[PDB]
Amino acid sequence: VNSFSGYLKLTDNVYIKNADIVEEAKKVKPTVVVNAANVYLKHGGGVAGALNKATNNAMQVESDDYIATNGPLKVGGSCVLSGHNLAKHCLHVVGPNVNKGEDIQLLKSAYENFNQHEVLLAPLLSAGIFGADPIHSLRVCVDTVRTNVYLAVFDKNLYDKLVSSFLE
Ligand SMILES: CCNC(=O)Nc1cccc2c1[nH]c1ncnc(NN3C(=O)CCC3(C)C)c12
Repeated sequence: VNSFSGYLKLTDNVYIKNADIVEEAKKVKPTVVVNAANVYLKHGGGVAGALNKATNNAMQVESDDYIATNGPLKVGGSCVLSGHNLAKHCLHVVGPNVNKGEDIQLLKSAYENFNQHEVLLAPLLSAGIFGADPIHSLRVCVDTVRTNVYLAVFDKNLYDKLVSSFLE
């Protein structure tokens, strides 16, 4: 029921909290939780592994059936699947993996998917093993997303770096 609490407002429509997205989803009951997916929807580590584990692997089973129909997602693309016990829906979004030579401009396309949903609980995209600059990723989010986004950033050092970038 979108019961967000304890977020710091960064812009008109972007909020941030130093929190685990899994625990946030369980307490907030969001309409949409965003997954930092790969193109095969193989949820083996990071946010993706944690979300899948919290669904007792139901997310992975569903993801495999979607991929059977779709083939791989495109970088910058997404799909809407069930949110299982975490949310009404999970929006699986593929940001570019710059560590693997993919183009950082597809981070714009990745965040543009958020505009198809009124309110989202989301992680930072193209971070972790994807290797993009995290301050840049937050800037792309702020400049691209116009619906309401609640960013959960679990790593304290990264959270602090991000919030510093909005200091007046
Ligand atoms: C109940 C058990 N919960 C868990 O294992 N959760 C869990 C595991 C691993 C990773 C995350 C996580 N939860 C998160 N929430 C938000 N961002 C996350 N990852 N990131 C950061 O922290 C900075 C940027 C990015 C790399 C995306 C994670």
